[PDB]
Amino acid sequence: EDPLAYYENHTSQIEIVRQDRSMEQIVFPVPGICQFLTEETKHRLFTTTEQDEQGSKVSDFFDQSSFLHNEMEWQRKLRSMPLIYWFSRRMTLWGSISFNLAVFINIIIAFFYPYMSIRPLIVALILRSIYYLGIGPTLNILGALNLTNKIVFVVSFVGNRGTFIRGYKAMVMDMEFLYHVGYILTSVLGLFAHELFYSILLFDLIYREETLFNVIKSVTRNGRSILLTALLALILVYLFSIVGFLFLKDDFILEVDRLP
Amino acid sequence: LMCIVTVMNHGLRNGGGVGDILRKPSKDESLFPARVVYDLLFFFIVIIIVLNLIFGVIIDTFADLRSEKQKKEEILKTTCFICGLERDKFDNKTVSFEEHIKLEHNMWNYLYFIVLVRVKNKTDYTGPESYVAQMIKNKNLDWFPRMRAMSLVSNEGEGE
Amino acid sequence: EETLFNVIKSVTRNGRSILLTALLALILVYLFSIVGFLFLKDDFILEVDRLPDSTERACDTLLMCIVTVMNHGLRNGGGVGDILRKPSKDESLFPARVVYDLLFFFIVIIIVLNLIFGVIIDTFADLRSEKQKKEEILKTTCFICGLERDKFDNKTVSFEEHIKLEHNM
Amino acid sequence: EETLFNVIKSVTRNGRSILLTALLALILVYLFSIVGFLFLKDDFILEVDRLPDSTERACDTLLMCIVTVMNHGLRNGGGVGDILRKPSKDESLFPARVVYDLLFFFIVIIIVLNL
Ligand SMILES: Nc1ncnc2c1ncn2[C@@H]1O[C@H](COP(=O)(O)OP(=O)(O)OP(=O)(O)O)[C@@H](O)[C@H]1O
Ligand SMILES: Nc1ncnc2c1ncn2[C@@H]1O[C@H](COP(=O)(O)OP(=O)(O)OP(=O)(O)O)[C@@H](O)[C@H]1O
Ligand SMILES: [Zn+2]
Ligand SMILES: [Zn+2]
Repeated sequence: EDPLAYYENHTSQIEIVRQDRSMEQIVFPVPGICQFLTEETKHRLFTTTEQDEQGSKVSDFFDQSSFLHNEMEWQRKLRSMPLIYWFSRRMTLWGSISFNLAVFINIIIAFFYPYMSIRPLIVALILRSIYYLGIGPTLNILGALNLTNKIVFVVSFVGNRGTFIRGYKAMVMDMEFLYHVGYILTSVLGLFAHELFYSILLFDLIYREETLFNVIKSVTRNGRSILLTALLALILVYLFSIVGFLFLKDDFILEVDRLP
Repeated sequence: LMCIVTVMNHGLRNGGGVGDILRKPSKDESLFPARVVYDLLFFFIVIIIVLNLIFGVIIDTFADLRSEKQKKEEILKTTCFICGLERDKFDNKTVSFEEHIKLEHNMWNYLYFIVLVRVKNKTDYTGPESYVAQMIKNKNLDWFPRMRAMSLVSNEGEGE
Repeated sequence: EETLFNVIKSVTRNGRSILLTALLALILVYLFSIVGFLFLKDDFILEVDRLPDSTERACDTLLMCIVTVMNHGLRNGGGVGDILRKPSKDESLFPARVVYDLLFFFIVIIIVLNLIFGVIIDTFADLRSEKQKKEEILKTTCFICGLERDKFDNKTVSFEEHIKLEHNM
Repeated sequence: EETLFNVIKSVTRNGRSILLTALLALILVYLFSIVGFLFLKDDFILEVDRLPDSTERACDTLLMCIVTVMNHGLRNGGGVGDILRKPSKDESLFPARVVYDLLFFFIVIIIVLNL
């Protein structure tokens, strides 16, 4: 390529303040490893970082330097293996396929249970399979496909995120991994035990859409206040019940429909 | 126990409160005023002032979340990540805020320099590299610029 | 619990407004009762279950008509119109009944009772804003000299040291 | 009228959030319908006026149970509990019915529709 372009790409400049309170500009060559940083991690760090008591975000950025370095090390190692890199690159595709499959199986279950572009094409294929194979076999193939899709998604997730780099305790602690293993457990359990269990997978919608999660957060940040208010309502109901029972007991008459 | 269960279930769910389920009173009854007061008090306390406090909290949380989000995005898109300077200070100057956050104060360049210091051998350390390495070892974060930019102070050359 | 008390404070700081709004609702109910009693008195028919007839009239006197309207109109979602006898299309007073019911619903159930719940939300917002301002002042300025944290930036001594040794109240 | 358009804009700028909230309500209704159908299927009895019996069962199939729950539970102020048959005190499933009705009211009528 152009000789000046490569050297231009691998050069960076920064500004630092010395112990003498003077500012100095440092031009240095970018390390070869630094080229392997992921864009998703960059965006996550940029948005997630929060101001400290002094109002500067530098502290957290520095504290994350070691984790960032380890992540880039793992990214280079992953880039060494082509197959794993290809699997990791399609994390969004795997997740979208899994969610679409879950929606379709739930829809079919709701419509038929109990029984004896790309999206329209999948709809037509599902309809044809139902017409020929049947509702049962079609649900079976959809469940198996979802199972393999989710297992591949989990593998891609661990490879891309590299949460195992922190340690086994760290990966187990991560809530996302726990949610994903919950998903795989629910999928296998439904495929092998009962079809209705697929309904649980619909909760994945909350994870898929950010706006829905933000809406739910309104009734989650101050959940304690809501529970305490409910307890206050219960206490008032208890006092009202005492007052009624002591004085107005004959008026508490209800209608009941007795089954044969 | 059963009276409590009935009151809660059929009074919280019903719009009119517990009064609806109870038997309809008669005008020529001794307890009619008591029933009226009981029903009205229950409706005005447990259905209009208590259940409404469970929905007001949700609205308040919505407002708090919106305000927090707006403040966070404003800070993100107005100030600089590293030095914390504001966009207004850069107006009417040779260098704009866009250039400041792209080349002069690109935090990713700082991360690259930190990686270089960690990787580079101690024998090949330069002056600034050695100083930054010592500061990193000491854990001090003073070497990060804080509300100071060389471009802005460039106008101080005339004063000097 | 502090949070429960804070929640209750929403309906306590502006309690006077709530009581006055309730009085306004009572006045409107009183006027509606007068209008009904003067003109629509036969339609005020109620069902009663006598303990050991099943129908009675609850607008013979103004006091009872007011009581019935308030009790069975404020509690019911549809207003006073629900309790009254169902009118017939071939009736002279059908338009009057329609206007009466709709006006009562749109005045005393949608615009008055809603003003008793809007006050609570407004008080919640006021309390949140006041609390946020108080905590911000507490955690940003100095108790004694009242200086701000920003003035201490880019200096030898930080705000943390100022409020611990130099200006410890 | 400009003011009317401004008022309408309130339910248009964040329409996506409203639709997603409705979908969440639908999902919760679907789960509640599954729970009812699996366990409380006899209690799903509805009244019908036949044009020229007066009672019918509306939870024989999962699709119909979902339809009945959504239509007559979201519209009713008291939730799904109102439509279901009134339970008896001397019944084994009375606590289950109480918990079911209260949970539905406190989740899908007070916390979801309010969102
Ligand atoms: N200190 C900072 N303050 C504000 N925004 C910043 C700061 N550092 C980086 N950014 C922004 O974060 C993103 C990172 O910039 P970067 O140079 O990586 O962008 P890019 O266009 O993807 O890269 P490339 O240089 O390869 O074209 C850009 O939006 C940049 O404006
Ligand atoms: N003028 C002030 N402005 C702001 N905060 C203050 C001020 N004076 C005291 N404080 C804060 O009030 C608390 C009182 O400080 P104090 O020295 O008593 O803390 P301590 O750690 O419990 O004591 P000790 O010195 O025995 O460790 C601390 O949080 C201090 O930061
Ligand atoms: Zn800067
Ligand atoms: Zn001070």
